[PDB]
Amino acid sequence: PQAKYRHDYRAPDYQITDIDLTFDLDAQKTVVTAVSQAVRHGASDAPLRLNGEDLKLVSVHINDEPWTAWKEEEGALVISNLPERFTLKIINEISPAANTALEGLYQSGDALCTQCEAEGFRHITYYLDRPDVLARFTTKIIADKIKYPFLLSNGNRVAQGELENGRHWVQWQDPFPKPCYLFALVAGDFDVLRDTFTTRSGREVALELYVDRGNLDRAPWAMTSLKNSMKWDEERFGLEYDLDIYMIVAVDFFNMGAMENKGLNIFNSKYVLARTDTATDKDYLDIERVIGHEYFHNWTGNRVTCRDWFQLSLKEGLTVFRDQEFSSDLGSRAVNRINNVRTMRGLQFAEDASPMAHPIRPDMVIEMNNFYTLTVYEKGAEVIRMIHTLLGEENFQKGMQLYFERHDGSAATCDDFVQAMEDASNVDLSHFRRWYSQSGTPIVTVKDDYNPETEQYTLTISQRTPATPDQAEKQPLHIPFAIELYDNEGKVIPLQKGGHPVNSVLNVTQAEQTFVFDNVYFQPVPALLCEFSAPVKLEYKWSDQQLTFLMRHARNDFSRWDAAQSLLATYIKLNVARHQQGQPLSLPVHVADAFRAVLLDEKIDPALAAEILTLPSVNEMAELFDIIDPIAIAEVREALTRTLATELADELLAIYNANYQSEYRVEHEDIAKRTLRNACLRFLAFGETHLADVLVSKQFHEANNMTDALAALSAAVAAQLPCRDALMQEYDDKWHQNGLVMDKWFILQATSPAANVLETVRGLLQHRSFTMSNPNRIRSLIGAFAGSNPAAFHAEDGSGYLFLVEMLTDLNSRNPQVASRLIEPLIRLKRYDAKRQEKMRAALEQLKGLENLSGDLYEKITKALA
Ligand SMILES: [Zn+2]
Repeated sequence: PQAKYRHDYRAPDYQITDIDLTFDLDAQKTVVTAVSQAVRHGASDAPLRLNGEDLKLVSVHINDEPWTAWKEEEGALVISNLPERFTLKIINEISPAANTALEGLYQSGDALCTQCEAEGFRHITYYLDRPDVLARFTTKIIADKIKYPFLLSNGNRVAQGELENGRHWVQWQDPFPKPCYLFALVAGDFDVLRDTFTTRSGREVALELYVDRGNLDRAPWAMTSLKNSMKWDEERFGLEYDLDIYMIVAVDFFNMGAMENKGLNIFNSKYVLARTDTATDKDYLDIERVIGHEYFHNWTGNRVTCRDWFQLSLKEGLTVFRDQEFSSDLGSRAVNRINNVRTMRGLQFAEDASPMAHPIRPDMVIEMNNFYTLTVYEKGAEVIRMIHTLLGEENFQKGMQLYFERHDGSAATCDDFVQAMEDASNVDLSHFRRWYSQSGTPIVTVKDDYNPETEQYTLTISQRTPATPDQAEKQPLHIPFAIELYDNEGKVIPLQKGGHPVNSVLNVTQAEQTFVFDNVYFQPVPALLCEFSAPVKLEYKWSDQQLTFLMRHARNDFSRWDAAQSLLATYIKLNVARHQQGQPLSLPVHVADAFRAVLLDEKIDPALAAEILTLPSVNEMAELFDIIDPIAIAEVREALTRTLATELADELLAIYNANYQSEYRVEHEDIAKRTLRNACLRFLAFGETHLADVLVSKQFHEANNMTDALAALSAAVAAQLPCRDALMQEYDDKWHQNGLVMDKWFILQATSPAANVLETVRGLLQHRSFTMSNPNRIRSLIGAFAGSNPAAFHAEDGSGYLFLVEMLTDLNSRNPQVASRLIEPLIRLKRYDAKRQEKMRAALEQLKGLENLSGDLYEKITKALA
């Protein structure tokens, strides 16, 4: 498999302006007829090079003339000696039932559906499968009426008819030119939830949610979220929907989360289906964010698309930023920001420290499906957020407006977007652009000095990004570094110098820089990198008392949580080192007291309290360490939970009881109290056994919603309580028929602290609710084990690696994209001790030698073994 390079971009020799597709649909043999209107832009002697994968070519015509000047080569059909303008007609066959990779046209249960991003359309017909080729699509679908009563594609129905032998057809037209990655087709039998949204300017939009028969009871929340998204994009960004119908189809077999196909989104059912007894608060909020995300792509992705796949973050960074803003505006901004920072620090930083490290705009790609990443998405959003920080909302929106004005109806680049922001705002972003081209996490080091003679406070700030495997050269970035200074009373000290106010967002642009503030009347306690103003590691020599002061006094809820994280970090590091020396947990009294104060503070938002009382995950803890000891980390996490459970037992029970809610509402105040109640339950599960066992089993049995039932079940597993096996069995017996609900149980099994966890996981490969054919099941059992139980995955006998090798040997052939998701924990080998590295290296070498090794895995394995 050959690497492709951003610097090699060249405008296409041919454009296609219009494509008329006909599908004669059948699960075993689908016949595709594609009539494209082409225009040569390149040299008159250039051939037309069409991409295609696993196609049975039937015929090639040019202006209805059977063509003789063509040849098929690996991944391509090369057509020679063409006119400047012509009609290309390709007929080919494909087999949806054989498509286990779930890219192109495939089968999901009894339905047929597509996934075309990034390069799936070439698995359907021979085409210019590159996103800078935009064409107007018409799509005719012919199928068995009984099997496929609904035949959907992008846009509007323009024709329909019936045929002999029980077949029928529907033709769709989408007036907006699009790259083929936004093509979609769905055929099947569905229940349909129908609603309307009327745009601000009065366009009535038909909303249609297609779900498997029997699932209508689980559709209203997704529909509500769609309308919420539509309204918010109008209010916040001034953007309205641009078509007459909006369709969403929920499918059970889907590699990603969801897909923004123009006017016909296709969603993993996980991000659509919810009812109070099947879905948790987190599920509801995830459905809201993913529904919003795909909706927001209508402008940031569809109306303006990507020139090439190296520009993926142009749509993903910006659309993730949009989904975060949507969630934050509608819900708790603090909780959203906290959660997104947990993801950055605990998951994205790990990626940026790995062999797969890449800039948010990659320079080199072998398999583009490998670049739908935490970096491109979440760090992408952090980069957009930094622009927002530097410009402010008003200028940021002017930049959005200029971006659309310039680029609506076209395929654009990351650089185009930055230019629009720069031009609209008059803020210089030339240095800022380096964020697009440099990988790795910057480390920002802060030293301070207070001079009582001059009443001046000085911050000496330095930055460096360690080299990464992809980049030997690193340079200083333009880092927006937000600060606040607090006096002894917790009042904010005005920032000023030389008689003029100074903006609280400092421009840290050099390797080392000095910032001086005057009229600092009292030695300040600083809050640094406020609201995580840049995606960086902060090094500052905090005292415990500075941190607890901030937990008490910081103006932004995020700063209070972040201070708690810095406080915990010190003692997590302390206790991991202790664990390695065979010593038990040590925690100063004043640290437990800080958390007691959070529990007993009447004024604190329950949403914030819940997050402060949620310990960093084992993945967040791992990133505190150069060399990861996953067993020490897991055992310290448990020990810390137990210590706090004991020290805070009375306060935890008081707050647990006080936050009881007899009514279940998916409303933000209710969610906050429930999140706090369940955060308390976590610790209580680790209290005196009988007490804990009664409390947990009672909650599981009395729960009137899945959030509370799952919190109890999770606690029983985490604390290995007596009731665990009974509750797990009850859940299986009640829910085995429901894959999405069973995913929660597979995750619990996979992440169990039980000594026999791997044995149980292996056994579950035969479970009635498990199947290797379904990405969700695979990720919930195998993915969760390898990625979310690093203590068990990294068992010293190497049994975890061997298990993953077995699974990947299957998935490499079945579904390379899911295989590539699942190999990620193995490619982190250099973060581990030498004994583990050698076993992980051995595992990787076994995979490297697989017959028919997918490009997806080849790319990761080669980087990991380098
Ligand atoms: Zn997206």
